[PDB]
Amino acid sequence: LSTAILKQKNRPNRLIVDEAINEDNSVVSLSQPKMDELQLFRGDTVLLKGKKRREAVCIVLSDDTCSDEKIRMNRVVRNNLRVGLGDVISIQPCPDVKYGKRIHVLPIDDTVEGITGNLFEVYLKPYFLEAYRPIRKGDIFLVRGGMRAVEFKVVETDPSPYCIVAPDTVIHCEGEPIKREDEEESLNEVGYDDIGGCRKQLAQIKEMVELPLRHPALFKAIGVKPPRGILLYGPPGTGKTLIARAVANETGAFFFLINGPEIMSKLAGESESNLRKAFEEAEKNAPAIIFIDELDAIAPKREKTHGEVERRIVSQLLTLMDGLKQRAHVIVMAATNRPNSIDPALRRFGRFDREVDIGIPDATGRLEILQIHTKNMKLADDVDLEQVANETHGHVGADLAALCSEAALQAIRKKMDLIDLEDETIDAEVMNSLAVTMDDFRWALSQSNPS
Amino acid sequence: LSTAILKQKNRPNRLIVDEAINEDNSVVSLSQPKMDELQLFRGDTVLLKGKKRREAVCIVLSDDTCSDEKIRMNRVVRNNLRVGLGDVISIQPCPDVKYGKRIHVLPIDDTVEGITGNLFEVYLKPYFLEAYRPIRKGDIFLVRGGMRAVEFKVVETDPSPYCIVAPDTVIHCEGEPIKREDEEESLNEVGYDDIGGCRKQLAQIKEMVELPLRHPALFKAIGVKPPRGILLYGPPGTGKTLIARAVANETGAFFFLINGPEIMSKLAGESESNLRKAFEEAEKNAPAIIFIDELDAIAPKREKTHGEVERRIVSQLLTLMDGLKQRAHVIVMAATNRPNSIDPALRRFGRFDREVDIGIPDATGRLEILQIHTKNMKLADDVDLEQVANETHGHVGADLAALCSEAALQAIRKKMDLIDLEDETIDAEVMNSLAVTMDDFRWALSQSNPS
Ligand SMILES: Nc1ncnc2c1ncn2[C@@H]1O[C@H](COP(=O)(O)OP(=O)(O)OP(O)(O)=S)[C@@H](O)[C@H]1O
Ligand SMILES: Nc1ncnc2c1ncn2[C@@H]1O[C@H](COP(=O)(O)OP(=O)(O)OP(O)(O)=S)[C@@H](O)[C@H]1O
Ligand SMILES: [Mg+2]
Repeated sequence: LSTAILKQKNRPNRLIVDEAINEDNSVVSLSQPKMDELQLFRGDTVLLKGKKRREAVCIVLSDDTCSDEKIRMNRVVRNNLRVGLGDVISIQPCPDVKYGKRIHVLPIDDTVEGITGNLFEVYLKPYFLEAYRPIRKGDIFLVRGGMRAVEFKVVETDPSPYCIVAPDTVIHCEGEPIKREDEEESLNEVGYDDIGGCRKQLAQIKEMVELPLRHPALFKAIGVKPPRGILLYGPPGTGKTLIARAVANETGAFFFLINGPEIMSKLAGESESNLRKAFEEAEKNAPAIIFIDELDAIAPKREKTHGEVERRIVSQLLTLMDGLKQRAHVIVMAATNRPNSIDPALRRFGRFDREVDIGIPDATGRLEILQIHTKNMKLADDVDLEQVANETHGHVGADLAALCSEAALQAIRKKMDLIDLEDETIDAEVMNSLAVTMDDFRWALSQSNPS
Repeated sequence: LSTAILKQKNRPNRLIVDEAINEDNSVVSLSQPKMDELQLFRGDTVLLKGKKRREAVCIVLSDDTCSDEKIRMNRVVRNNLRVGLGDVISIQPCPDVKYGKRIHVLPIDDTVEGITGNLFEVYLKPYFLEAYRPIRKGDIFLVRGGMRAVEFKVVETDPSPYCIVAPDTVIHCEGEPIKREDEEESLNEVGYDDIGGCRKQLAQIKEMVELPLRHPALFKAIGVKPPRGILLYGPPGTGKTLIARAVANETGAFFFLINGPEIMSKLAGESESNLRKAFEEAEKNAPAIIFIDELDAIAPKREKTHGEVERRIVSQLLTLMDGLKQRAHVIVMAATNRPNSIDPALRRFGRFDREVDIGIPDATGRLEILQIHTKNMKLADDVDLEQVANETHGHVGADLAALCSEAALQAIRKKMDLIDLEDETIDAEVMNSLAVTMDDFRWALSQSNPS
């Protein structure tokens, strides 16, 4: 009823992802009635939108085994859009695309051990030649070259974000191999799907932050000024920083992060300077979000704080907050676990005058969190997460994450005699048999702890 | 059950050390069935791993008087491996060894008083000539030269850590004699065998620190992020610093020590600089451990601390803790005797979110501690350490060490009339007759003190 903003809404161009029959990295398939509905001719360059602000440029073709409201794409495209089979995606016409001038690609390290020969000659040239491939900056793509398959990242493009790779396009693969861990920590990146039992609050954040920045016209038309300071509060480990990361990755707005301790660690004056630089940067760049994490570190009650520099910072912040005129289109978000220790001046009208309580999860919420945490864990049949959700009365997300870590450590302990600390590598069979059992969770539960 | 990680496990190449029949420094002996089991031909160069990350390179020969699961090696090899008879060692094939280019050896000072003549001509040349000896950097080896025996240290090698000494190999013995006290303070170096009544906890430290650094694949395969901040706590004198020294000497990881007071002793800003330098160094160097000893010195509750530089340091630390991304492979360990005085921000998820309680030893633990302390003491038949363990209720390791020191002082007092404070040297007979009696311990016990 209030939650209405979160609802997906059906559109002509909003389609479900199905497995591809055409296994090319550049190709997406649609049913013929759907192509006509969207005025898409065969072989047109299209823009697809996935989760966490991710995009891919593809060339569209007609398929008959494909349903009307479905789209077919391989793993490579699904990866780039950070989507799995069943997720909804946007499809957009894209006749804007320039022919590429210069691109910069690099291989992923672990998929490149043994023989250089020539990476461009063996792999990239046969992949691109006369194919007129659309590629986007940040794409990870797989190429076979007789022997095996190498993954490459698009690091740079000379036409702004995306281009067509013509014979003209100079293909550079100069630098060091891109580290596996870099790109896995890039897949790691937090989205709204990684945040559990916070539906009501996520809806509030989209209302107060996302809505007025993407559609200022609504608030201006109705005759209402958008609130400009939103403060997330709640007990330690409920998900504030996690939401911070999610927003950063999920928004159309330019995002600027400030960590409380990161500011207070700096020299006298050089801290006030970074604060100004943050606000000046946000004002300069588009509709923007400034996230002040751990606000109580920078803005405690001016009455009860010893240092002159510490008092000067609170004053610096207040001045910045009021320094933004309406037409700046900058919203300031902040998170704390002790809201009662922040200077009341900052919680006045026009400053942080809106509050979102990220509280303790209910039984239902805990279940969401356990499902979110265990999505990469190997679990057994007998593991009942609903059971674990109910037995965790005082637990917040951080306690549940830790519980999952200790359940997993127990399963490692059960496999100990087949493992030793001294050998270089762990046995292959032992690695595959690793499942976290219900019994492990009951051991984790017996050890667990509140607040 | 939980202690499973500490268990040693039987392997084909894990052998018990027996006394050698072949008394050459370069030679180890095995039974003929065991050499076939490990595909080791006669006279192959082998790598031996001992305690405290110690290694020796030997040439392997077949022995018949030797049992299947035993290895024969002299005192020189046992010293270099820091093992006594009955300890288990690894044996590894080693066909990698290059011929040496340049080696640097130096004599141990107290074994070299009177006549230089020439050390290479009299000692080293006849020891190495046509022998093709494997040697490792850091090896201490004894050589006889007609008259007497001189100990030498391998200070440097031109092929990286170990090489074969061929006729080509230039043998330098240039510098000052290596000091006895330095090499005895090197044997002094603390390992896991020097820490008593702490089995459960050592298992915890190996789980949380050693296992994720040596085997990150396990945690990544199971789908779990390894905890990155471990805090040792407990009353004064329980063995925290002792464990820190043990870990430093025992791990495969690069180790960096930070002492609380050592940091706070520095000029404003130059202390923050050293904290950064420690993290940048640890990030630069392999899998790494950073040990912040006496944490409560640098990180007290920001709420109750007077100086601006003191507040700025806690902020500097928090930022660094969060500054490590998952893929850094750096665990931070810390020790304190007042855990409740640390800023709670530091003890949150992602920071020092794991705790190891080094508490008061039980009766069994005290006995372990007494056995570890008195391993170099001269004791009498009537000394019952089990009796002493039982009468020491409130005692921690530091109290027990102190008790041992006072017991020994009492035995010195018993010998006083045959000693005087004025004479240059103490009589030789008086030195040998020194034994610490049970009576001395009962005097020590009479004087003892809790907490
Ligand atoms: N509601 C939640 N949904 C999913 N995961 C969560 C949630 N809350 C906590 N977690 C997990 O716990 C971890 C720590 O939570 P944080 O986001 O750091 O909590 P926090 O609210 O920022 O705590 P403070 O106030 O900084 S002590 C996250 O990385 C998540 O893995
Ligand atoms: N568990 C133990 N096993 C063997 N010796 C110990 C043990 N605990 C203490 N000792 C001895 O007592 C000495 C002092 O112990 P420390 O390791 O300094 O204690 P600590 O826990 O670091 O105390 P704080 O908190 O720094 S006052 C050590 O050098 C050991 O000789
Ligand atoms: Mg947080």
